[PDB]
Amino acid sequence: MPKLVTWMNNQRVGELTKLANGAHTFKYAPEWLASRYARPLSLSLPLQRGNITSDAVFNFFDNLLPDSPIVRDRIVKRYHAKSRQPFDLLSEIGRDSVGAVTLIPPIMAWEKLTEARLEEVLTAYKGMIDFRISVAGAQEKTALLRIGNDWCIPKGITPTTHIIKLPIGEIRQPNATLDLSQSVDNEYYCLLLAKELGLNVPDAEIIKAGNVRALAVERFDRRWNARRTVLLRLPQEDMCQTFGLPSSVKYESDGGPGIARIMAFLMGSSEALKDRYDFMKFQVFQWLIGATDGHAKNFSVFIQAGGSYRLTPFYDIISAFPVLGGTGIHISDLKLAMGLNASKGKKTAIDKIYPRHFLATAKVLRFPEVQMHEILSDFARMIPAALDNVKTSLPTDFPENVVTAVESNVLRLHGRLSREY
Ligand SMILES: Nc1ncnc2[nH]cnc12
Repeated sequence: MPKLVTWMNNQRVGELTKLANGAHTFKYAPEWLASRYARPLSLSLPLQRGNITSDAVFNFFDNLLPDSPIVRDRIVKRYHAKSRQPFDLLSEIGRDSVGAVTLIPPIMAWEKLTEARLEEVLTAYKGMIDFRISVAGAQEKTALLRIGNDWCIPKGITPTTHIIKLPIGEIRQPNATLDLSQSVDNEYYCLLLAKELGLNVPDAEIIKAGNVRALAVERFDRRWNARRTVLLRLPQEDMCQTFGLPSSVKYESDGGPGIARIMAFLMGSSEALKDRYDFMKFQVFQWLIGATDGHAKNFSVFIQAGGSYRLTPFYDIISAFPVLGGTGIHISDLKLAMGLNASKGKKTAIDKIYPRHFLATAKVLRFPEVQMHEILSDFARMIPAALDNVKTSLPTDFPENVVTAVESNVLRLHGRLSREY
């Protein structure tokens, strides 16, 4: 299989190919391995000489594309590719993927979009199909460059600064109707509550183009230089990749990594203490806001010079509370993607989970009890105000049902905190 030079911003990293036998390989650029400021494209693909044939090569690149066959078919369609295989895919849109793995078979420009043209691109992304927000597996992610107060499409190899998500819509199941038509407002809101609570998350703005409302989340794998002259891409990978696992096992119930393996893995981070504290805090947070899709691919690390790594901010944060009620799901069905320790097993029922459960997990993970307590205690006295602040800071066209669905359910859980801290 032909080549596609792998680039990290403006540096040649290596080359990728494939074989007709069904195998895949990658090779590092000798001058890359010779630089003192070199670093592996993936922790699962250690810096080395000679092509790499391990499955980690395919998995890494295969984790760069949506794990949904439905979604891939669309891409393979509007782009015409041999098949759904990574290469054919990345050989078309690998110019602005996740991280800094720019692929290509002289720039610094873009193209502003009219409000009419903006609504044109967004609409380009959008029957009858263990609850998970991404069950429809029919949500195509896109990106756009934001210059000032305008939305533009990067021109050339120019990077994007925002990840764009359109409404998931209502999912029709045989015995249930999942109302995720307000997933944009959901995440927007959830990202504000997370920030207000001191969590490391990106900022997000709701795009208004025509009658379609979308979510624009700043990419933390990008960064403007001091003179706003160049927009740099930053190396990054998710837990599946770093562990050399396929996206098919991102969930723990499917054999994927849980809280234990990641916490242990973070002990080798350049910010071990901080990263373990933050990760653990996000678990309590997910529980509080009813975030059920905290799978392995929902956590990533920044690859730094020398092969050192550290936790990246948290992302794709969506509450399941808004989907509660009527013909939808019920609290009793809300389960964390990564279970906690139980008296004689695991706890995943957000409804049957209390402070004691998090404290029990910390102890076994060797996470300072005094820290777990501080996390529980900190939410106990900040949640009440946090909610109101977020609210009194929301637009006027923001749906009450969403805030009510989240706030109430949040205060309902937060009660178990105050009555202990
Ligand atoms: N905001 C973000 N920044 C970088 N990578 C992302 N992946 C998903 N959301 C992201």
